[PDB]
Amino acid sequence: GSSGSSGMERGVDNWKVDCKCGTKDDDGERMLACDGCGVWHHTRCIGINNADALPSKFLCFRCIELSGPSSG
Ligand SMILES: [Zn+2]
Ligand SMILES: [Zn+2]
Repeated sequence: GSSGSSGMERGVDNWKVDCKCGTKDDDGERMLACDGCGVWHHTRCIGINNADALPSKFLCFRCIELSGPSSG
């Protein structure tokens, strides 16, 4: 998967707004929180337009592996 170069708990309020583009706050394009973790993403980047409705649940790439019996 992708890798990280930097990051820290400081900047955007609770609502986690992150995307490949590089947005940290509501720019203007509709977004949706990942039912899995709870991160707002660009409904467009993910591949969705206002035209169609929103998916009951949307999981991110990080969740794909996050989801598990892993107690720790
Ligand atoms: Zn984006
Ligand atoms: Zn997620």
